[PDB]
Amino acid sequence: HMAISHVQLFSVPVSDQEKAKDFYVETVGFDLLADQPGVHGRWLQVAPKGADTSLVLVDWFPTMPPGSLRGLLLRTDDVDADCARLQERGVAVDGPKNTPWGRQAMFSDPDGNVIGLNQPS
Amino acid sequence: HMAISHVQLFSVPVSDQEKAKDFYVETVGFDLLADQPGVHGRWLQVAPKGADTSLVLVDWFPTMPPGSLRGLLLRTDDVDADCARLQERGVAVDGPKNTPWGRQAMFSDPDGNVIGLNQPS
Repeated sequence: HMAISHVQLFSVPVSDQEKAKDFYVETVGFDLLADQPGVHGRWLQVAPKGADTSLVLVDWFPTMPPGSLRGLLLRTDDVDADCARLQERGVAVDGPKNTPWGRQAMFSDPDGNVIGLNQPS
Repeated sequence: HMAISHVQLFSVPVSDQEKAKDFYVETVGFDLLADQPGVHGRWLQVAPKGADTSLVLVDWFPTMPPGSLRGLLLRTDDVDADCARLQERGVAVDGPKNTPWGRQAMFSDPDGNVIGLNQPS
């Protein structure tokens, strides 16, 4: 067996990092973990409070154009209340809709990366 | 206050999903969580055993070409031993080397998605 425990972090491709920061922190409600110089650009790291795996809002990977990410699903304890909050904050939400694997909704960040919410049954 | 607890999963763009399955499960040592029909194709989901955030090995997002992912970092409790294991298993590993964010190494999957390992100080 390998000694890998979990995904530490993964990257979300953005253009304007200030607008992305404000979106993930203020609109989606993540904590800001880091905002500091990095090797390839400004290192801007956000995550839900208490979560093991965080997100880095990057602009330096040519193979990941801004807004190109799909298939990111966030677990929530209250999808209905979260979608109403997002709507109040000016976010267009698709759903929620019931599925076989939980009640789910979708929305986009400022660059067009698509984020899902899932509350399991 | 948003009710989001954590990232449930995120997506890694691959071409040959059977080859990707074998790489992530056999070579990298992830657990196979699910392998079943999904809404958009074969749903193939893997994770480090016991981890909250999992990976889906997808082929259905045009904006995520196979092998395009970068900036994915796995936390490990023994980066040196994991690098030696990957080398034994026929994988090229760059590192491990000490860094300011921890002792890190990099390797790629069959499509060229770039995966990091990090053992924090």
